[PDB]
Amino acid sequence: GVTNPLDPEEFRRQGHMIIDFLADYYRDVEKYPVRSQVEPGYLRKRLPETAPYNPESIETILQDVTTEIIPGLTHWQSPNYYAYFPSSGSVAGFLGEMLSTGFNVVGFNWMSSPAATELESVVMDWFGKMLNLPESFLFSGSGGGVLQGTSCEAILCTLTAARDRKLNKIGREHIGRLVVYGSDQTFCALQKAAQVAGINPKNFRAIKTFKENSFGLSAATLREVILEDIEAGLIPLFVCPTVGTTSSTAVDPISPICEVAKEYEMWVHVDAAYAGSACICPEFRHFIDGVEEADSFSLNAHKWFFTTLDCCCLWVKDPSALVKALSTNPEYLRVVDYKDWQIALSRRFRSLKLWMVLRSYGVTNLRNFLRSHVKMAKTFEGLICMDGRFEITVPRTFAMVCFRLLPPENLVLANKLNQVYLETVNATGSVYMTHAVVGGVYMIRFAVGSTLTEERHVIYAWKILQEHADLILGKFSEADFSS
Amino acid sequence: GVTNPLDPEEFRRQGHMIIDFLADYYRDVEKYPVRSQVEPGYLRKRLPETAPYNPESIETILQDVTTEIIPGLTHWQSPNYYAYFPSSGSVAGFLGEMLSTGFNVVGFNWMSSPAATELESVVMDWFGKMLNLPESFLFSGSGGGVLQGTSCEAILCTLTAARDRKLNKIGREHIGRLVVYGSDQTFCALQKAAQVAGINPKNFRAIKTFKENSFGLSAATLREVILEDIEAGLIPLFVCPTVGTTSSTAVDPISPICEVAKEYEMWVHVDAAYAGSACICPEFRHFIDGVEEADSFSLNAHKWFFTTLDCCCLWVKDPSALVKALSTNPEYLRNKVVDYKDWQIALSRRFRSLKLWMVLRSYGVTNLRNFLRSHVKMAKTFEGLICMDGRFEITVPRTFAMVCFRLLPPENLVLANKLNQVYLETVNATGSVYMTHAVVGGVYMIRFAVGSTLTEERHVIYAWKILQEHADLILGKFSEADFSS
Ligand SMILES: N[C@@H](Cc1ccc(O)cc1)C(=O)O
Ligand SMILES: N[C@@H](Cc1ccc(O)cc1)C(=O)O
Repeated sequence: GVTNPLDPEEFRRQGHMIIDFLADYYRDVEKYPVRSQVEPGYLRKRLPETAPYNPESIETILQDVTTEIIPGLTHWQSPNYYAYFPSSGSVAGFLGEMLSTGFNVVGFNWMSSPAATELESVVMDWFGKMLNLPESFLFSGSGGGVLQGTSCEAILCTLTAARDRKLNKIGREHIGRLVVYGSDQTFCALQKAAQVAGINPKNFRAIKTFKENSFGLSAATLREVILEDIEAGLIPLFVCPTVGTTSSTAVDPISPICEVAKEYEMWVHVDAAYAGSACICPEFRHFIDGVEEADSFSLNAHKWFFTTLDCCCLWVKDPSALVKALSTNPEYLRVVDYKDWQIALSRRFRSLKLWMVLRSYGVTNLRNFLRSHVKMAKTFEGLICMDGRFEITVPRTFAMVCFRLLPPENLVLANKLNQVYLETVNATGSVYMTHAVVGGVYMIRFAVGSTLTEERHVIYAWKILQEHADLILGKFSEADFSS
Repeated sequence: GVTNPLDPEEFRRQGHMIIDFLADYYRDVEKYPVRSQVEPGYLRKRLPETAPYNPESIETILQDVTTEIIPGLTHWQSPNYYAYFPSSGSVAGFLGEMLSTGFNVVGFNWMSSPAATELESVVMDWFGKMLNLPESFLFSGSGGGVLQGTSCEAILCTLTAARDRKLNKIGREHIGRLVVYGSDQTFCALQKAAQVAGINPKNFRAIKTFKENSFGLSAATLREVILEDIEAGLIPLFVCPTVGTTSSTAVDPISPICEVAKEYEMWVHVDAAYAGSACICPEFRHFIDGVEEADSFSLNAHKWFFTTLDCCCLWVKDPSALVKALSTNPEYLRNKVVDYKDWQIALSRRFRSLKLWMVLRSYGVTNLRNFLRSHVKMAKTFEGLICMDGRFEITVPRTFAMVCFRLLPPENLVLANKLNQVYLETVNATGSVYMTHAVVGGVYMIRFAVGSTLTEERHVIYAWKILQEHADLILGKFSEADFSS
């Protein structure tokens, strides 16, 4: 008669069906154009206007996924995807999320699924020790780690925790004087968190950075601005040094910034969404030096640690600060109750993802995985240096190379050249790279990170970059880009 | 040599294993005690203290999943789970997340994956029309819909959009005078969202409700509280009526509340996290009557619509209000292709539209309506069995497939409350079933929320038998002195 929507046998049948469908995808992903080539509004035309009144077969659905959905995909998993930052996936991360989705438990509290809580605390100490974080950030010591969806939610949590920590001492009425600090290379995650958290929009600070420091935030520039804010009657609150900025993978010196922050009793959050995972390797651990003097530390494991979207790792020194701000139980009362550490009350069993990756691949292989990406970028950097028509614009730090083609006001012309050049490369569908404008210079970002990417794909990307370079420069006229 | 972590053939081999592992789980889930019986800290002792340097096999991990993880699970998907609101799943929903996790794209913007954005706008118009929402909430009309993770996240965005809308008019310095209104039955999503958004803690209102109104918020009482706040120099900002409260599944009258809210220029968010999905059935659509006069509306499709955790559906009349508060573009560019990150907190958006799309297609509106009807029928049957047993009592009117009841003794309330506390915990400890409680109007009452996808009528009858047998046991040896402490 009526089949249960969760029938075990029908679950097994369609389950194996989609597994093969996805294994075929990973096998054939190279045939698709990396950047989707559909036009805006294509999918509403091809789909009905209302939901069907009668059921449709999974076979019919999967066919529409092939003909209607896949064309509208920009293949983050394609081995020739070098845009933005890596959507790092793996087999282990996938299985952990399907076991999480199969169990389908709600981690509202410890009793709703004790394993959904304790396993998270264990793997966060695993991951933290691999990062060689101090004991002040671990359950082993006096700290604590929590898994969240994205970095912006994590930063929003530490921000409100820092906000409540100060306002509870000086009075809630001073919220309009709290100042959030960052560099002009910081992304929305900080400004967006400040907006949601009630910080006054005129009190967000994007401190200028200079080419002389590879656009890392200078603590000296930070102290000047803070003194300007204190003279204006403002209250310094929150500074977010970034290790591996989005634009050029810039690195803010954490230790000098913490020294400035403690003098003014400021919360320090280290934003390592992308590059943080590389600190598992001892030769990269120096990038988060000074994190021992910060209040929180966050990285997106889905950016460069194979878990698949999404899995943000937040380590804090004082979990009570989060609970004091995010819990809804009365203030006086304010086992681990993770729902008081983040925004989400209906937490997902996210620890299985990170638990599978750490066990399936182990520390030794995980270090070399990250090292292989950096080495492929270091090879791409070596190919650029050998072609006199190109230029490395900033120092490579983590597996991403920023470069630009050079022309044979001059900066304005060069920016237009690289914009047109890059767009013709992306329009082929063979590879995909995004750009950035740092210090007024238009530059191309090559972020090696996709799990399927091998050295042949990076060399293949270099050949296309050269062939289009031969194309635009061979017929170059500065009047074609002087508009 | 080392194999690529995303090798297609290894993905195929291990993927089929997990599917068989989960199918076996759904087949045998009844054998586990519903509420986990492990002690706190059991898992830190059974697992190593560091990560392994060398890889471990999927066969080794899966066995550890069986012996270490599953024992520490409270089986929301067990057919004998009637505790908190349902964790509604299905095959179609599971396959949606699997495809979403498989593709593993990031919906940062339209370009990052056009299908990840456009499919969301289409299915939200699908679900909205199923709910008979006015076109002001649809992309066909004036409004739009967005997919988020949880309702508290959706309520936070809706609240900040209401906050910025007001403060942009009168000034940012008045954030300390904005008041957020709810009932004593509203959930902490409203309170938690107020705290994060910068609302002063002393400006959160939990308006008292009464048994005379089944604990639904009275618009007359709301207006009284507003006048006191206005007379005290405060700004009313945001009222959040709830259809299907968490404790007694109470319902607030939307139409008279928006009438009060329109008088004082207040944002109205209709919170229907659990009961919202039931309104695709015409006989239940009356519960969200008056939503035409609210600003936003939210339900949890993972609570009662077979998507899987997580999937929150938020419709708004004015999406630009969300963009103005959540976008990071300068304020003069927000003041003018969908960009869904500007509708929520998360920038790195997940391909959540697949879940909802797979559920709507795989089952259809007709079968989806009947699915919810079967849960309500089973609950109403559970209600009938209780009325036929003179020892039990229905504490509040049942509205959406959840029944509230209590065991009666042969103040009396303190005794009856202690009886049901002992009665309930003795039943839950058996592991045969799991039901949570709530203290509404000073009365301790047991909650029977029928919602687990695998729950059939035989499980409901089985839970009634367990309740009757324990009722015979507790009352058979009853003494006032055993509960008067
Ligand atoms: N938000 C990132 C893009 C990104 C987000 C999430 C990812 O998993 C990967 C890449 C950026 O602007 O660069
Ligand atoms: N917040 C719910 C718990 C819950 C959350 C999500 C669900 O899908 C189900 C139940 C409660 O306290 O009752």
